[PDB]
Amino acid sequence: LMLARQLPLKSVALILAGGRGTRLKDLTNKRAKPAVHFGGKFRIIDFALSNCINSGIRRMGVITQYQSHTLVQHIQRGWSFFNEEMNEFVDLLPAGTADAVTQNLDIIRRYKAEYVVILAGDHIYKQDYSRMLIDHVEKGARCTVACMPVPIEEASAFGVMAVDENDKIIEFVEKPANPPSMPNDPSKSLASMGIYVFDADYLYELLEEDDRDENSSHDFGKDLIPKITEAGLAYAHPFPLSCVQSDPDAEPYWRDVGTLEAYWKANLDLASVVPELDMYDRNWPIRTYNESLPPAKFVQDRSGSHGMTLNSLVSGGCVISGSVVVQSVLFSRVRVNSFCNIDSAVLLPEVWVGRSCRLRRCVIDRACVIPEGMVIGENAEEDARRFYRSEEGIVLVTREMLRKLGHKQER
Amino acid sequence: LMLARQLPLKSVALILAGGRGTRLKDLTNKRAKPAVHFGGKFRIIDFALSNCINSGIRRMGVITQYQSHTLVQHIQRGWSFFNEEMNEFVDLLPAGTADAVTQNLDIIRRYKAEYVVILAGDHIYKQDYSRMLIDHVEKGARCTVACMPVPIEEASAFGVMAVDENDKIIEFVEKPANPPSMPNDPSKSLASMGIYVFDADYLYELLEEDDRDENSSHDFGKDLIPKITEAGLAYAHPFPLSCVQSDPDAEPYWRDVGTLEAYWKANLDLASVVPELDMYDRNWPIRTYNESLPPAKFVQDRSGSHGMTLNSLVSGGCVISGSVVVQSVLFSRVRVNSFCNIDSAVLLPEVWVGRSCRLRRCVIDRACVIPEGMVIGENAEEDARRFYRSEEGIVLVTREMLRKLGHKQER
Amino acid sequence: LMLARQLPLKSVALILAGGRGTRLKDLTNKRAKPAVHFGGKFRIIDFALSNCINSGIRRMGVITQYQSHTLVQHIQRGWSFFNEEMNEFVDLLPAGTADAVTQNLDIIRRYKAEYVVILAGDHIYKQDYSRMLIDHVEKGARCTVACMPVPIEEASAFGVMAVDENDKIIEFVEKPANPPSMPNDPSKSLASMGIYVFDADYLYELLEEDDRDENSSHDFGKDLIPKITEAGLAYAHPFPLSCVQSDPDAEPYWRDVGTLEAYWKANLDLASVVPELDMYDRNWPIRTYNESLPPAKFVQDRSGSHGMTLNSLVSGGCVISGSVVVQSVLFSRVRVNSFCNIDSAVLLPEVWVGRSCRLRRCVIDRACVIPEGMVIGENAEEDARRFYRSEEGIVLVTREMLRKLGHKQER
Amino acid sequence: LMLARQLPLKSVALILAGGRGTRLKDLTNKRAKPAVHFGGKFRIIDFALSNCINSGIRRMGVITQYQSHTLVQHIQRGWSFFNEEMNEFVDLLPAGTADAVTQNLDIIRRYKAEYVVILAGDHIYKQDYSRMLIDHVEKGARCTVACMPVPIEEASAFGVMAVDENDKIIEFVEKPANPPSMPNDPSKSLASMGIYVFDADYLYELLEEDDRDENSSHDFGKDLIPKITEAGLAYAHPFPLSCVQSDPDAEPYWRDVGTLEAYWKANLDLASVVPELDMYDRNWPIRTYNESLPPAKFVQDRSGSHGMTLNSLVSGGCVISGSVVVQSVLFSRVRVNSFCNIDSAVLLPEVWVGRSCRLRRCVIDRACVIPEGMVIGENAEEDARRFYRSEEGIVLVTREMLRKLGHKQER
Ligand SMILES: O=P(O)(O)OC[C@H]1O[C@](O)(COP(=O)(O)O)[C@@H](O)[C@@H]1O
Ligand SMILES: O=P(O)(O)OC[C@H]1O[C@](O)(COP(=O)(O)O)[C@@H](O)[C@@H]1O
Repeated sequence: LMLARQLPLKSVALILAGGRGTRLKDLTNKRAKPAVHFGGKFRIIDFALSNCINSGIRRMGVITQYQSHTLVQHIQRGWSFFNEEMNEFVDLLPAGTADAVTQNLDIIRRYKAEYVVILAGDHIYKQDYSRMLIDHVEKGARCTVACMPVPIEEASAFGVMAVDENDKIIEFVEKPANPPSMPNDPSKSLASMGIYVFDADYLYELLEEDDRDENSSHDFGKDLIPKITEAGLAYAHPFPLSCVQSDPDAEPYWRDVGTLEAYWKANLDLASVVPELDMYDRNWPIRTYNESLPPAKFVQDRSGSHGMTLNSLVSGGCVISGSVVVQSVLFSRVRVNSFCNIDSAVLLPEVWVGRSCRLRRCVIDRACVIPEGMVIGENAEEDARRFYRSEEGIVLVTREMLRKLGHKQER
Repeated sequence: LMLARQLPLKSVALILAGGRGTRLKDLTNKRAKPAVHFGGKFRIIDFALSNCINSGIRRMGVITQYQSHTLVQHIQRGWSFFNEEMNEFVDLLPAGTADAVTQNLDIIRRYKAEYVVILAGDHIYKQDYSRMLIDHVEKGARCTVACMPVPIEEASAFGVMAVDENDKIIEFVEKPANPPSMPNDPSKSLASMGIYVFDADYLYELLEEDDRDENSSHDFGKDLIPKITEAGLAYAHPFPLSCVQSDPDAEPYWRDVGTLEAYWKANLDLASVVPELDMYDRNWPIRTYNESLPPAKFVQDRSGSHGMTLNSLVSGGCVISGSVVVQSVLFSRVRVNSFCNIDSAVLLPEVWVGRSCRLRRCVIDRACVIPEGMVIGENAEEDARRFYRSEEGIVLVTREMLRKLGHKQER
Repeated sequence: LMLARQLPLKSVALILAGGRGTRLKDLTNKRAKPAVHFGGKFRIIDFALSNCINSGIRRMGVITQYQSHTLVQHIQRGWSFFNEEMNEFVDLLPAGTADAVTQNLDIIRRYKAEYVVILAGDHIYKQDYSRMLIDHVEKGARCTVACMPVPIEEASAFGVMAVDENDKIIEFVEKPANPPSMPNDPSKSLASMGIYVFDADYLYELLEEDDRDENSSHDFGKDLIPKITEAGLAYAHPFPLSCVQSDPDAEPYWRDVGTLEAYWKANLDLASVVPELDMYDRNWPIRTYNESLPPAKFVQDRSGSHGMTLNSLVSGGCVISGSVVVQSVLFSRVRVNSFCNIDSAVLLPEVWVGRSCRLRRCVIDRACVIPEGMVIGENAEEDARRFYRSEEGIVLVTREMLRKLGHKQER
Repeated sequence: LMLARQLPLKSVALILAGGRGTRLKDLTNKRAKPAVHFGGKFRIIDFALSNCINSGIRRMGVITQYQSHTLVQHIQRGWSFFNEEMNEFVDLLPAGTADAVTQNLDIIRRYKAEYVVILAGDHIYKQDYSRMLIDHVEKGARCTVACMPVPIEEASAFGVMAVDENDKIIEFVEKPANPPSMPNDPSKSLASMGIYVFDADYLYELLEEDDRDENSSHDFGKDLIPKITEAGLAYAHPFPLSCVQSDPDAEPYWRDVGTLEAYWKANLDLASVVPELDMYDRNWPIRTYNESLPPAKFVQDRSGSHGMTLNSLVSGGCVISGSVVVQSVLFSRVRVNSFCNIDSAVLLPEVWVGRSCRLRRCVIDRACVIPEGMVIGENAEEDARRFYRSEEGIVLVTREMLRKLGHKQER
């Protein structure tokens, strides 16, 4: 009795916003991945922060290895309603991942937390960490990992594990070439999610042992979790027990955005008729730096004609004139002149599309300025020559790609 | 030299948000007029507050006679980003109008301001008051009134004046039946705007003289301004000298929203191709309770068909499905199911329109829930019976009106 | 499991900050009692708000029936850390005590809380309401009252009750002339504390029944609690189960400041060697509007001599020169010139004491300006003539008394 | 007319809070110099920020070039009250001196500011920059430098200049070995203050051109100001025209805190009877992150004896018992047990002094824990052996020094 409320108070979160995502070729060149925009007005890291608040954890330690400017500006601007007088703060702790928490160890000790929540903030999900902690304490563990079945065809990109009846870790392997399958199913492999919970005093004792190691890669998956697994102190936490989902019949939603295609497919999943991820949830609202923007102004074309939309999102500040829109997502302050045709696109902020454009299966970067008459996504080899094109068919367009093409982005 | 900066630092604004917007019949029944929504995401009072900030005046005294909760929430949330050890504050001073500033006289003195800016916050405009204070000091005046020519056909609703070559007040009359016309034009009458500037020590001396008067109506226009005009200490300030207009060639924008038709016509003026009021202007921005809303989600109808829009605004949180929209303004969190036809409407927040509705020249009040099949604006006598209809043709729709009609509005 | 964390989120607090504080004769005439300053920089209402935060309840509804100006200022400055996404917000709901709640019923329905916490914010205490909600739900109750034993000699000022073995309410009487004593002790009477917890749907159903009552006093103690007691649905919650106290051996701290002597005695209780109330708690802190003040500047007198202090408090901004201080509490921006002798005093903010004063058992009101040579607390009849003096011996000094006396306070 | 109001709105500040602080050898090893505490609760950088607000510049760009966490935490907590819609914010732009402002050129342009104010935020002063901008535009300069006469015995640590009758720069030299004296006085040298004002367009071209130089040190003083001086476009701005000072007869206050002695002597200047720097100025106040702390609690010693103070400061949260204090400055949450004797010290926050200590001419670092019986400042050779001792006589004590001495600071 009186445990669920108490446990978040004694813990602190360590978002590992390292922004690698090397598959996002040029999208993360000038910004860490956690600060990638997603679903209108949000960043990715808000999904990690908002799950910390709504789960009760109001002490959060961001660890931006990249030392990025936009992430700092976002945390500073949006997540700046906290006062340390009440023991609620977002701490920016600039610097393998595991070593990165060792340099800021002397600060983390000053929090004097009993437990800690390691998070990878370059993911999209909803989870109630308090429900995870309860499962950590009831088992009397030292390390609680968030496990989730995934297809074996991509299990090589995560850490795979094998558990007993009591969710105790028996075997663990980090990024195997031939992932072991679950015993009751060959087509899937129980995978880690980059969400760990540690009892603090064990971690501090453990990291120093790793800091002195001359061979450790200083990574959680490759160095520490196998060591704890050898020690027999690690336990698992099936993610569906904690996944916040309106429909209990639906599957858990955890989207690794590691590549471009999944970024596009995940942003458009919002625009569909029945989204898998519900932002309208009022019991788990997601927060962000919400700048003041005028309403989404649709207008008539130069010819006085109307504009069509079909299964699309339109943020604040946008401006659209005529210009058939389909299956697309328009971020803030976008401008779309007349006679355009946009189909299954993702337009990041402050874009300015000219007249008579035609876009199909594209991802436009921030503040690009497409010229008049540009056509994208209809001829593969042409688009591959000008811009980057993935094997799936998706196209990416950044300021530099156009800059080299001779168009002007000064505006 | 160094004067324009020093002057706003010695002055404080007094917004008279009494909001006795009687001609707004039922729209202001449950809320003070300043807290009326206008333009998508804005109240009316922000126009008075934002002009005080952008003119440098960061001490503002809101004088909410009505003692509303919504206005106090708006000020508390949206406009309470201040630090008071730096002498910048929005202050709520609850209680004719002259007497409204006399009860809080003891509180006002403590600011120790040399000048004061009287404002009526139930109007819409943009003005740089530092440009007014400069014209106040250069003239060595004690009262500076903001004068603006207006059509004589409606000059009876304002205070009329007659000035000399030096903008000194010669004759003043408050709300005449036969307004005198300007000398150089019969069709117009130089009118007051409800914007006054007083040298502080004079005002305090003057109001006490009025408070002891057993016959004064305790109102600025009917009691004090005639007294100062008799004293020959009042001077005028033509509003074009201070009107912040993006397009210099255009005429100054001052909309008295006193009646319903002007509210509708002013909100739709935004939606036009070339708005008279530019809120996109970044050299004179306007603030508000910028709440967080998911993007404007357009979708397909039940039949999988598309949706059209034409010269319209769409706030955040809205949801539209098919449903042809024209010339309309949709405030936040509005839901519009399929087969609708909306034409020159103004839909305040949280409305829920059912299927197969048809709206024309209407104003929906907050959080109404229209039932399925409703038709508005096509038959005058029917709409006059069910709802309130103005002589111009405009229609007003309130929660109570439909409650009386029998459609349950609990949601 | 997992019910403790979700109990606060589903509830909302209703601070009844409308106390007349009639027993405090002139201290609270110009300010509502909750806004009375206490123990340095804090007000009284912060103890109610800070217990709501630290118990998890982040939705708070203030009610300000009488002299609602300073309180609004404080709430809008100190407690304007609004984050409407996650439904954590301090709300201002201006208008017997129940009557005040009913008028704002339609708003309270908009919070969609399962439970509600009624509080009297004109008291001083520390409590963890989540530990009350747990005791409310485990008993399966509908009304949970916070009970505390008190001396029978003053039990007439509170509501007395008599309970069975299971903390169920058997008998209840509001403010009796002859308080019934507890059965196991004649010298005490189990009393209410003005802290109630109601399951929301029961309250809304219940208040309308009371609103239609033509004879009810519209007060919680005299009308509703006897009704629920007759229904046999009220249960008690002994406060020691929830009192936050560093030393478990000490008694619970609940100070009704209802009279002047208790206000003085409570403020000086801080200054003692071992305070009964501990503000130095990292685990359970108390917030307030903390303006940037310079540090407490002690200096030399006109004669170059030193200043002594003994068991005293000194806020920020203060300035003490020489001037022996004892057992006293100095609020912010106090100024104390030389040759003074202060013994067991309570000096509210911005006081300016002149030279060669001598104060003993006094309470100075905000922003008074004592003249040179004034002597207080040494001759009873003289002090009774000039100022207000209580039967215990304490003296109160407001600006008005001095203004009448002839020492101007314009400074 | 209307110029001084309009000028700050078009300008932006660039705080160069990247100082290595080599001269403060141990104080700033773990923190940037701007984050050094000063005068109770303040940080040095607040003097530059508060001068930007109170001079009207509400766009400020901090440049935390290295070893900065504390600074980010201070800005993020205390100084983040972003408007962001009115165009007022505190940016953080992490990275010679000119390289720091070159790398963030892309971000800075985005402001579209006509003028810019280069500042060195590792100084203490009060200045109204709008008076500087007025003096900048009236002269038609492209670079305005803040000039101040200083003693020639230390002019070698600053940039020296020589001007004509119209404050135009004739000769300039950055950190000379033999400083030239002013013509009308040999004992002084007109020196730069690290406060520059540039017309924005000229600055970007100037910086871009500087970037390509393979021999420039990328510093303002050594590279750019000589180049502009050669061009004859640089003008001076005598600091007394802009120095904010209560007493006009006093000298201008600009304290370079470059060494430890000046840090001590400047903090103790506050504690004197008549401070040179006035924090008690309502018309020109200075902000800071002000955590809510309880009042300064003085108490009795173990023997029940009293405590003396003489020309001292005591912040909030402090606790003092007996323990004669003289000429000293006690920062927040200080603890001082009995029988202590403190004379002309500077105790940074969270210090814990044991019993029977004796301190003289010392500077204690944040969060030290002095042991019982320690004596400092009475035997020079002993203190030089244990801690750092300056040539002037001042002593610096930090945690690391104590840690090596065998004491334990784990508390
Ligand atoms: O006669 P006055 O000038 O109104 O003074 C009465 C006193 O009451 C107060 O308004 C009380 O203020 P607060 O309760 O808001 O602290 C003082 O500021 C004021 O000096
Ligand atoms: O880092 P050390 O050697 O443990 O010393 C610790 C102390 O120094 C500090 O880092 C000083 O930091 P600041 O200068 O940022 O206030 C404190 O955070 C801490 O209490």
